[PDB]
Amino acid sequence: NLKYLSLSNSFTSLRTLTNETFVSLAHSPLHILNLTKNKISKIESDAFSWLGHLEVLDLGLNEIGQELTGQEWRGLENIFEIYLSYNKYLQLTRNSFALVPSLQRLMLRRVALKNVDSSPSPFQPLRNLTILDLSNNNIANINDDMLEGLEKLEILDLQHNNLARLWKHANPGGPIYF
RNA sequence: CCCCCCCCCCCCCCCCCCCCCCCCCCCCCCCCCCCCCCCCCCCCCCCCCCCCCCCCCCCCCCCCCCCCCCCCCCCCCCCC
Ligand SMILES: *[C@@H]1O[C@H](CO)[C@@H](O[C@@H]2O[C@H](CO)[C@@H](O)[C@H](O)[C@H]2NC(C)=O)[C@H](O)[C@H]1NC(C)=O
Ligand SMILES: *[C@@H]1O[C@H](CO)[C@@H](O)[C@H](O)[C@H]1NC(C)=O
Ligand SMILES: *[C@@H]1O[C@H](CO)[C@@H](O)[C@H](O)[C@H]1NC(C)=O
Repeated sequence: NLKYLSLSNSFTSLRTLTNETFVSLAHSPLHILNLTKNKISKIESDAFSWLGHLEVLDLGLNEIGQELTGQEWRGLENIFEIYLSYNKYLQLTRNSFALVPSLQRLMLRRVALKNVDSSPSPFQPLRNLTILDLSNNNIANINDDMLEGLEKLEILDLQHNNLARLWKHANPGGPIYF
């Protein structure tokens, strides 16, 4: 009957989240999982495949430095919020969030975001996305179709980045209308 | 039919340097909040001790009065 589980700063050595870490939570109807401040460094594929009813996943304030292949979110069929702010570095790809179309909140502040300007936008499948946070990442380049199709977006945080060149009339190809 | 040598222009890539722009970290100063300790001022409280004042109680002392008992002395009258 477990619906809420907080594991914030509960461990000394939890560096890698393999596909066997949460197998003991398979039969729990877990909705909220908090994993902040655990010095987590790597998330493997199918790490959260055992949490099918999960709605909130908080992974901020860790040392996660990797490239999000998108397989880390397999099995998250009811997820609504993913918190990833204040990690080492996150590199996005075409299918980083292709397995979680039900996502509504995505926080990516202070993660030193890389490759957010992919030709197919990493945020394209997120049709229900409402809140997106990309602040304090020193992002310099954004394509005009980064947020295409996100008709439900309501909050967009882009402060403390470097987007000045994109809005200059002398920028090659003209200003970026994102 | 075939090589080599010059000229301009257009490039590509790797380094160096200089620019704005931004991020992170740190330093200096200031401000705010919280915590701890300490000082100063004023109004008080309780307890103890000392002193003073009022009132009261008990005991005692001094003086006086009353009653009882005891003793001495004065008048007067009878009995044998
Ligand atoms: C996960 O747990 C952490 C730590 O308990 C929560 O972080 C706190 O969040 C509140 C509200 O945002 C802040 O006021 C506190 O300062 C935070 N504490 C720390 C140490 O950062 C976090 O909110 C939890 N996440 C979820 C989704 O519940
Ligand atoms: C976890 O991944 C390993 C490596 O791919 C695999 O051998 C193993 O069967 C997986 N565990 C489960 C429970 O699927
Ligand atoms: C997005 O939200 C709408 C409205 O609640 C819903 O119909 C749709 O199923 C959602 N999409 C996903 C993938 O959950």
